[PDB]
Amino acid sequence: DCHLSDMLQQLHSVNASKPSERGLVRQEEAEDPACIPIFWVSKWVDYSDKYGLGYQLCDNSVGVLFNDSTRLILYNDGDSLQYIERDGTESYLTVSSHPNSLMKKITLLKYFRNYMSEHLLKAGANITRLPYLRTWFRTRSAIILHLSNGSVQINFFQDHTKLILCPLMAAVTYIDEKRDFRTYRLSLLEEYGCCKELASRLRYARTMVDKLLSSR
Ligand SMILES: O=C(Nc1cccc(CC(C(=O)O)C(=O)O)c1)c1ccc(C(=O)c2cccc(I)c2)s1
Repeated sequence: DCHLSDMLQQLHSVNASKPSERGLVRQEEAEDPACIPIFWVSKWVDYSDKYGLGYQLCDNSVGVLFNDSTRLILYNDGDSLQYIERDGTESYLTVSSHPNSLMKKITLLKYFRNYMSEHLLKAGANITRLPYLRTWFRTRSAIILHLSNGSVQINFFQDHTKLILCPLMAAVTYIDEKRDFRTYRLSLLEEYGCCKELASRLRYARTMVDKLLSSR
């Protein structure tokens, strides 16, 4: 159990309040820079049909969630490896030590690494323990990223709008079409309201988070 239970409480409360239909809306008053996320997914590559999912964190680290449900992570120095089993047990390595065991998986990771650097661009670049990708799925409209620190990210394909939900600080960071990185306290959104756009994706978020809960 990550903090999805209670992520759901935060969203149910925000949506039940209907921040879209509100007399005077001052979305700006709902912002709070003390809730700015440290980690989010900046790039991702779906290759589940074969290997699994590769992604890049905003800290320039790269991970891969394989079809066997193990995760390999390369740190920002390009040498340190962290490996997480199904069981969630961790162990640490370096590429340079050339471990026989992970040779096949290290190689696949490096492949994702290169693709991402060559063909993909940094989502939320302008902005100032390392988690892993616990689980993920995509709809026809979005891809849903569940990190091990409890945060859940939703990326909407059509217009490149992203949500980062942070259960701990009870927060949400919304990246709009103009690529503006605005962070809000979910509770303050109830009070001050928000625009129809954001209020609809918070709804979608809840449906998605609920979908994460019934698929453990
Ligand atoms: O570098 C590789 N492909 C590549 C190398 C040189 C030139 C091209 C042609 C190139 C192109 O047509 O622009 C492309 O398809 O990327 C392919 C690959 C590196 C990894 C590949 C994998 O087998 C791999 C395995 C797991 C995940 C991923 I992304 C890729 S192939």
